[PDB]
Amino acid sequence: GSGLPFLVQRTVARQITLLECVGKGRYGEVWRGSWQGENVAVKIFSSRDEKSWFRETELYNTVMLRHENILGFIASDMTSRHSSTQLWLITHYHEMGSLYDYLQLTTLDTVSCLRIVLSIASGLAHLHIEIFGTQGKPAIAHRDLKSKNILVKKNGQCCIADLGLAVMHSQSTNQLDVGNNPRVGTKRYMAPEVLDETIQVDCFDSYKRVDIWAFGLVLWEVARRMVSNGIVEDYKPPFYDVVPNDPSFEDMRKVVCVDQQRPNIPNRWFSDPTLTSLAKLMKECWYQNPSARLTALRIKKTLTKID
Ligand SMILES: COc1cc(-c2nc3ccc(C(=O)NCCCN(C)C)cc3n2C2CCC2)cc(OC)c1OC
Repeated sequence: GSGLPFLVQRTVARQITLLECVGKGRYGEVWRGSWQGENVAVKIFSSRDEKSWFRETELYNTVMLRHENILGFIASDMTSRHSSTQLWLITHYHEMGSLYDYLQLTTLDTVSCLRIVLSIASGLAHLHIEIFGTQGKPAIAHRDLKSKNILVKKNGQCCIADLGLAVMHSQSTNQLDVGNNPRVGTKRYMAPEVLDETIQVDCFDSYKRVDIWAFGLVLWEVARRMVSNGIVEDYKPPFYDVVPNDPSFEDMRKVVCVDQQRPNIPNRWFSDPTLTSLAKLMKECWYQNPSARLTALRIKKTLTKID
């Protein structure tokens, strides 16, 4: 699969030392660990998210998922630390952390903004594309794409993380694993058809289009932090002004379904050719009609032409 052979995976988990706790949330904890003096990221799952640990483990072990813009899987184990049994996911360590946190610490210029959003689009296209053959992969929809689930590399590229809610489709299998309620991700980023539960739960391409909606929101988050003529916006989450923290489903439905509202475009973006192009791009990710939204490959192409 994507990481070490399973025999090595078990020995690796035992050979890891946990050094520093860099993240904690409802998902559990993330640690900087060390394997033979090399940094690794270790996510220790909460009981609430144990099923996501299992789903992500089986995905990465059974699908060859190696791509510069997807978080690099190393191993998964149910191991003991300090006499407690724990669910570990071990990946490449990205010292910069999440795009969410990174955007609050610094600003971007044209080159670094485009590098971020193109690398996300490239990772998303690779997830979404079904590749046939013995070394191919099922199509994968992420279902919780957002800035907290994107990591930043030292070179300014990003990679998409956290495949615990992902759904997969092969020409072979017919029954998607939609898993009952479609409202599984983060409410602030949910597409209208998820919020109002009209999404065709049996149609795999419906889930790709939900990802595209969320990507447009991430594009907006990032573009706010690109400086033009010494001007930048502060970091804010999508819809931060029109809904409260931890917004309810009903909060989101009124904004996105009834009123058909979208994040506001700052006026100054139309003084800059890159931000003007990005504004147009994100609007093509947010159409109410899911089938009108651009594909990840079309977004990737457009971003490549902007530079
Ligand atoms: C091993 O599995 C995972 C690991 C990571 C992950 N690696 C990380 C590596 C470093 C850091 C992190 O802050 N260093 C300190 C630098 C702080 N700067 C914000 C300035 C934070 C990391 N994090 C998450 C982001 C919140 C905690 C994220 C995952 O899903 C989003 C994940 O699950 C697949």
